[PDB]
This record gives sequence, structure tokens and C-alpha cells, in this order.
Amino acid sequence: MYRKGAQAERELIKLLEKHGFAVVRSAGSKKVDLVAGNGKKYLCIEVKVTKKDHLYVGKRDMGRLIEFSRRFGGIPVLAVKFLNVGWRFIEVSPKIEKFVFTPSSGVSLEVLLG
Amino acid sequence: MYRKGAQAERELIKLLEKHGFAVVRSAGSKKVDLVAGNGKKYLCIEVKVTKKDHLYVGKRDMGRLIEFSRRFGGIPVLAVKFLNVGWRFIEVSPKIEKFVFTPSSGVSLEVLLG
Repeated sequence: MYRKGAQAERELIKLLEKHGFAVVRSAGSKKVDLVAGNGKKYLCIEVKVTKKDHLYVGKRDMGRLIEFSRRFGGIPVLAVKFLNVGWRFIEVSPKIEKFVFTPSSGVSLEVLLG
Repeated sequence: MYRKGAQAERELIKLLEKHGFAVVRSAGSKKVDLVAGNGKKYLCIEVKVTKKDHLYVGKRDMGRLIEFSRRFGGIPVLAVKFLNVGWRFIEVSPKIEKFVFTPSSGVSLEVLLG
């Protein structure tokens, strides 16, 4: 186990924990990368990291995130670390046809409050 | 890096999914083994396996379980697979720290849920 993006995941887990959330990273790779919760809000996260100012994500992966989050009772979140601007969080919808994003598509960790 | 009873954990994941739950297994072994949700109920689970007809559960594990469940906002659950008899569950109260678990002192998956 341990995806190639394992280091990025660890960093996020720390950020989230730093904000009062309990978090676990998945051992298998057929669900979502992380699942977090603080008693009020519940997050199901897919983690990515890029050097560009835009990123393309496959339907398969995003469809999986949504189906999982829906059944679990958590918000389907794509966390992207743009190696220049910082972490951006995007709540994805099944209405989306092509999953390509820029930072303005998401919000900051804090803003993601609720 | 892989824990004993990973086979039992995979087994419990299927059972839960049969009941409508979305579930992930933890990569690290410092939190809880499984984390589940169905849209209205959230479970944080500690998985155990024994060839005996009883199992002593320590203070350290239960304290770890209760604390993580409290922060995450899920029901702390101990799940034990008693070979030659089946799975048994018990929602652990924050007022208990150690105990000997037997198949009868626990409940079936159906009752833990409904």
C-alpha cells in the first residue's frame, strides 16, 4: 500500500488535524484517499498535487469519490496542491461533465469551514 | 506495515457494505482500523480476532478508540471475530476502559445496526 502521492497526503492529514479534525488514510486504493470528521462536518477526500495552474482529473476517479461520499454521508472533496498558490478545495458534483480545474474553482481550507 | 487480521478487516468491510455503509480501512495503525458511514450513522471500529471463546481488551486500545471517535463524531465500536462462532459487536462507553469480551456479552451486526 501507499500511493506515489503518499507524502502530499500526510501533509494534508496534518493540516486537517491541526484544525480539530480526526483523519484516516485509506490502506486500499479503491475508495477515497482520506476520510475526515469533526463531529459536525464530514469530508471524503481525493488528493492531488500539480505544478501547473490547472489540472485534469479523470471521470472514473471523480465518479468513485462522489458515489462513496454520497453513501457515506460526507462532502465529496478534491484537494489540489498547486505548487505555487497552495491547497485548494473543490466540492465536486455529479452534474460535472469534464473534471478540469483551476484554483478559483475551489476555496481555502479555512473557507471550507462549512 | 501490514497488520495481523487484515483478512478479518476486509471481511467485515464487505458485511458492512451489505447494509448500505461506505467504509475505508486505515493505512496507519495509530487511529482506528475501520471508519464507516451510511448517511445517518457513523462508526469508528477496532477489529480483533481470536481462537478462544473470550478476549481481554486493554485500556490503551479502548482509550485510543474512544478519543478518536469523539473527535471524529462517530460511534466507538469494538468488533471481534470469534472463530467457530462468528462476529460480535459492542458500542463502547467512555466510562469503561478494560474488559473481557465474550460472544454473548456482545451483539450481532443486525442489532448493533437494525
